[PDB]
Amino acid sequence: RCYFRTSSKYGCISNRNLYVFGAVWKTEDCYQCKCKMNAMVCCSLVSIPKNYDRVNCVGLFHKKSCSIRVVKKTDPDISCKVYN
Repeated sequence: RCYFRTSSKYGCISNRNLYVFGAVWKTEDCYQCKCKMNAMVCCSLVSIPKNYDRVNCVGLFHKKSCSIRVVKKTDPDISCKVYN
């Protein structure tokens, strides 16, 4: 999901920081933001796995990839089938 905040004349001001128009960056909470002429747009990078066997599988969150990988509880090296 995405969030918006109107941009300034010189760029996107986000808490004491100024981002130039065209800047793209990832936040500490796994959002990707872009400073556009109209506003700053930040969208969540973490997709929530929708349909899987939550009895024998568990989602593993990886901070660097901003992802949830569904793996077997008995063997986290084996990924589980996830339906869209």
